[PDB]
Amino acid sequence: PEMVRGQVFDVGPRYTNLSYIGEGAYGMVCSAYDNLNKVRVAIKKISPFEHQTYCQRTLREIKILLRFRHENIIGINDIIRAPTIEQMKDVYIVQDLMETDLYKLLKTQHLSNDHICYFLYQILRGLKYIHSANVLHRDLKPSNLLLNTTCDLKICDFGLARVADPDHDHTGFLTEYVATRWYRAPEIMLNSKGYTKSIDIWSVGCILAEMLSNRPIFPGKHYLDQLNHILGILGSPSQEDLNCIINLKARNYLLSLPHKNKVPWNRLFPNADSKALDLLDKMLTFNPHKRIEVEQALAHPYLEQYYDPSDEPIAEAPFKFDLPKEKLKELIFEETARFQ
Ligand SMILES: CN1CCN(c2ccc(Nc3nccc(-c4cc5c([nH]4)CCNC5=O)n3)cc2)CC1
Repeated sequence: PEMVRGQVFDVGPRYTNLSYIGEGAYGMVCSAYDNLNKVRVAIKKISPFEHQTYCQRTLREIKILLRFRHENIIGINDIIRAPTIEQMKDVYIVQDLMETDLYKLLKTQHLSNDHICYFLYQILRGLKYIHSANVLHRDLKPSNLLLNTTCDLKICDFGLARVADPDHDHTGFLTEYVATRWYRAPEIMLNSKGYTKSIDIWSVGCILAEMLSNRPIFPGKHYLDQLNHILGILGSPSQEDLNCIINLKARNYLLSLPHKNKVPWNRLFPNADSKALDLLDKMLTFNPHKRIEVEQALAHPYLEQYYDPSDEPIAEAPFKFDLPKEKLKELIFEETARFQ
C-alpha cells in the first residue's frame, strides 16, 4: 500500500507513481498514473466514517458528480474502496488531473483580459448546468476552480451543494454559516440560509474582481466584518433594498450605520474593461432579487465572443429534492458499488 506523507494510499495496483498535491477539509489529493488508461489522474482520498457531517458531504458529492456530465465540471473516473462494508474505512475519488487551480494561479500570475473573459465564461457556462439541475454549489472560490495547461477550467467540491429552496431561505440576523467568509453574499449575514441561485452569482462576482486585481475584494476577518467591507464598496443600501429586509434585527443594524457612498468600480479597477466592470456591477448587487441570473451573465456583451446558447448544455434530469453516521455509510457503499 503506497504511503504518501505519513498516510496510506490503497489505490493500487491500477494506480501507481503517487505524488502529493495537497490536503485540507476535503481530504488528501494526489496525482497517480492510471496504468489502465496510460495517463496521469488525480486521486482524492477521503475518510468520513467517524463524523456524520463528513459522511453526508461525501454522499452529496458522489451523487451529484455521478449524475453531472459537463466539460466545465470535474467528473469521477473511478471509485476505490473496500469490497465489503466492514473493511470500508476510506474512500478514493479518481478524477481528471489538472495543472493548477485559480487560487494558486492568482497568487503568482497576472491574468490577461482574454484569460479573464475565457475563465469567467467557463465559470458561468458550467454554473448554468449546475443551476438548470436545481442545484447550488455554495462554495465557489478560486481553490474550487481547476485549470489545465490549455486554460480549460473546471468547477470542484460539491460537498456543500444543495437543491434550491427559495421558500425556506429566510433566517434570523447573523445565523451560523459555513461557505467561505470572503465569497459570502450580503444576505447571508442578514436574513438568508443560502438556498437561492443568487448566492452563487455573488461568489462568481467576487472571483471576477479577484481576477482583475489579484486581491480579494471583501476580505472580512469574521462574520460581520465581511458585511462591513461589502458596504464600504457598495455603499449604504437604498430604501427599496431595506424595505426588502423584513427581519428587524438586520434592518435595524443597517439603519444604525452611518451613510457610506459607493466606491466606483472604475476607481478600484481603473485598468479593467468597461464591460467586465458593468457585469461585475450586476453580479455584485446588494439586493438578491435584482442580482443578475447565470443566463443573463452569459448573454452580457462582455462575453459576446463566446456566448452560444446551443453550446451551453443544461441538465437532462434535475434533482427533485434534497440520519445516523451508520446509515450514511451504507448509502455511500451502495453508491460506490458501480465501480467494484
Ligand atoms: C499549491 N498547490 C499546487 C497544486 N495545485 C493543484 C490543484 C489541482 C490539481 N488537479 C486536480 N485534479 C482533480 C481534482 C482536484 C481537486 C479536487 C478538489 C481539490 N482539488 C481541492 C478542493 N476540493 C476538491 O474536492 N485537483 C493539481 C494541482 C493546488 C495548489
